[PDB]
This record gives sequence, C-alpha cells and structure tokens, in this order.
Amino acid sequence: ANPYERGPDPTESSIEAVRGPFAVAQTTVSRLQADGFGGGTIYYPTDTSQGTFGAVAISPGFTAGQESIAWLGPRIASQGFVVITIDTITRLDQPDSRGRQLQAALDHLRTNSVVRNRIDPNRMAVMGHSMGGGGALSAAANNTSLEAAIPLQGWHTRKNWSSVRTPTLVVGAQLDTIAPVSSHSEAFYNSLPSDLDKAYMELRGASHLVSNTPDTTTAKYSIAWLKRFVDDDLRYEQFLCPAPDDFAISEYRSTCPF
Amino acid sequence: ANPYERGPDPTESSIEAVRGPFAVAQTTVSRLQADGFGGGTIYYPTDTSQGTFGAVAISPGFTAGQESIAWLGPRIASQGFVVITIDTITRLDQPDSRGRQLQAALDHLRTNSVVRNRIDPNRMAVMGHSMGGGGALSAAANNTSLEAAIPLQGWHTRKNWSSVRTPTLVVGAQLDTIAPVSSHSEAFYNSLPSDLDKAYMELRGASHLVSNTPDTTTAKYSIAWLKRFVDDDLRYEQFLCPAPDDFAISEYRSTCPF
Repeated sequence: ANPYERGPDPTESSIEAVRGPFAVAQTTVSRLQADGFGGGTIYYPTDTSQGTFGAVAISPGFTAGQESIAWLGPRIASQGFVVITIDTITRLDQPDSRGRQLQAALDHLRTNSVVRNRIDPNRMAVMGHSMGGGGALSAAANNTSLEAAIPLQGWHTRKNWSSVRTPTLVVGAQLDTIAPVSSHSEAFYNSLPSDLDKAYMELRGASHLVSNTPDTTTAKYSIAWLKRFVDDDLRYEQFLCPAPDDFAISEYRSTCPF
Repeated sequence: ANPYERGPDPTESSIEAVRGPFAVAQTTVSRLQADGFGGGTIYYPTDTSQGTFGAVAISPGFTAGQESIAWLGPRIASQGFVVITIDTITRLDQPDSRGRQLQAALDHLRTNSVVRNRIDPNRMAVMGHSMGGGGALSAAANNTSLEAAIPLQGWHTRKNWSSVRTPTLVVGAQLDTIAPVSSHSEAFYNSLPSDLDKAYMELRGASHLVSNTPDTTTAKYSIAWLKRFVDDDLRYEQFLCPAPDDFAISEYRSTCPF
C-alpha cells in the first residue's frame, strides 16, 4: 500500500545500527561542480531493485566542513536514503544562506549522473548542526514541500518558525552553552505551528559537540523521523510517539500521534 | 644518541598522516576504576621493540565528553605515544579540576596493568580543548616535571602562566568568539616565561571548535611538539623552527631555536 516503504520491518536494534540494511557507496561533488553550495559527498544505497529513495542534505555550522557531520551520511544512507553532506560556499555563511545551500544541494542530486536515477525528487529533507540546523529551519520555511527538517543543536537569530509546514524534529543538547536550548532549540519548537507534526528531543548531559561524533541516540531518532516523514513509513511511528523510555533523553515534547 | 627517538625520520607527510608507523591497540578505564578522573580510553603502540614511550593525557572542554577529543588518541599514539583520552568526573568541572584530573589520569598509567611496562613514567604531557586546555595549563603549573603542554583553543580565568616550566604549544583559533585568542590563547603565550620553549599557532578562519574534529594542522604540530619535547627528538625541530608556512596558520610566534 505505501510505495515508499524500504527495508525490513524495524526494531530498536535496526535503527541503532551503525550500518542499516542497505549497502552504501559514495561519490563526490567538487566545489566546481556545485551550483549554489560548496561541494559535498553523496552517500547512496547500491541496491536499485527496491525503487528510488528520498533525499537528505546535511549542513555543518559556522567555519565548519563536511567532516563535522560526515558520520551521519552513510549511517542514514544505509537505512535507504540518498544523503549529501555539504560544504558551504564560504566558511562565514549565516543560517539563512546555509538553508538556500541545503536546497541547492538537494536540487543538485537530480543532475548528478551517479544518483539522479536513484532518487524521488518529490521526497526530500534537510538537517544540520548549529548554524546548519538554523539553515535546515530556513530551508523548510522557504520550501513548504520539504518532507522533514532536523536541526541538531540548531542556532539562529530567528526564533519564530510559525511559517514552517514541514514535520520538524528539534534535537537539543541539554548542556549546550553555544546554542542553549532555552533560547534556541526550545524556542524553535514553541514557535513551530501547534498542529504541525513536530517533536523536541533533548539529549541528556550532552554538549553542543554531540552531533560531531557518532551518537546512537541522534542517529536512531533522526532515522525514525526521516522514515516516518520522507517515506511516510508508519512502521517507524512506534519510535517517535510518545516520549521514548530512553535514559539518553532528558526531555521530550511532541504533537503525537502523527 | 637520543634513546627516546622512536620511528623513522619524519616528513611533512608522515606527521600529517591519520595513522603513523606504530600499530595501536586500546584498553578502557571505567569511571569506577578511575581514581581522580572520570574514566578514559588508553591508546598505545603494540610494538615494544624500540623501547618504552612517553605518555599523554587529553581532556575535553566544558559540558563535553571524551568522544569530543577522542580522534587525537590513536592519531597521536600511532606516532609512538601512550595516550589516554579522559572523561571528567562531572561534565561541569572547571579548568583547575580538569588539570588535577589530567594529572590523575597520567598517574593512573603508572599502575595500569596494560601499559605500565610500555610507558616511561618520567616523560609525560598534557593536552585539552578549551576548558580542558586551561586544564592542561593548570596541570603544568602544578607539575613542572611535565615535558609538554598543548592547550587547544584554551579557556581559563587565569591569564598569567609565568610559573610554568613545561614547553607549551598554544593553538588558537582566529575566529574564536568563546575563548577569543586576544584574551585567552595569546594572553597565555605572552605570560609564559620569556625563556621557555614555547610557541603560539593561530588557525586561520577557525572557530572555537576547530580542534574537536580531525584537523591536519592541529594534528601535525601537536605530534611535532610532543616529539620534540616528550622525546627530545631534534628530528622534529624542522617543523617548528621557524614558523611553518601552512596556509592554515594565520599567526605564529615562538622562542625558536629550541
């Protein structure tokens, strides 16, 4: 019935895995080949027999490069997504610009010879860390057809996200001193529409740097969110609704059921 | 002849390598087993045939976990060091405490069953990021027998380090707005004794978090510094005196020649 479902029925184990059920490969987009962003690495499932996949673009924060978010690329792609980790046009680009560059990176995928025939360009999502997470929110606020947005310890001067229409998972780090949850993450959750499919997940005892090295909690709920909303995969609702019984989470709020 | 020399003569490539010439293994110190720190991972060369190695302890910064500085552990150990990356007793510990914990971690190596016969207990060093780098300075200020100290984007309320007697490499980030180099890194360099072997290296265009993700400049000059001063290895002077030409370095000062 759902033509976008990919992979076997999930379990806690399967969404926690460093590599999911899809073998992955990668290809590089040079800065020269990139129109509207600074280049990137595309991670993709090598299996073409299950249909095309949704696409996800991921942005780093201020002065940072792909390497600060790279581990997310193959970890998410191996669950059945085409994922591009981007560099920005300059190191100093601000959040709204990072959002336009995330959208440019997603749109580049339909022109890339390696992956253009592996994607469904109508099912795309945005993620990012700190200013890159502010970029994810801006990208969603500037494209109401995006299927999902995931700011990781997002930073933005804009606190009012009432125009977002894209299901959004706001991942905060409890002890963040750079993008403190009280003035960034939680403020974003509060201003997103009250009837939008949305969640706030706070990582217990976590610093701002939690997304820059492998974090199983970040990965598993990012994967469940992308499944639920890029693929409309109801098999993953169980992991998102209601609050998970998870010691790694210090706080949770959502508009469940979705 | 210098009995502490380990490995072949270096090149720029050899100090930039993600893994040096020594195969490494690891062992874990749990939080329960750790006296005076929060546990850690010890990375060590498995080849004992060239002699014992100097030891290095590395601390994360405020609110952060061991994983945020873990990349340094095997990258440095594979050049011929026993390296312990620590967690702190609580995530909110301040710099002076981080220094006492770095010292406790070094002292733990002296009786650790896996590495006691692999270390030279008289040749030890400290490093850390931000408050952990302030911790490295504090540890040196309370133990003048330490052979090297390397604060990475260090933060401390104490600005005067005139009683430090340990050769120190201060790695600042040009665009740091959290531990700005003018009031932190550069102040530390300036107050270290004028006749100490010391250097200041500023990373061009970099934020406060630059050394928390693999950064070739951070790695290569940390390795050269630890070689030069933990091992007294004059083969590594060439990389430190005079200023390296790297585009990634926006400022350099030192007391060369050492």
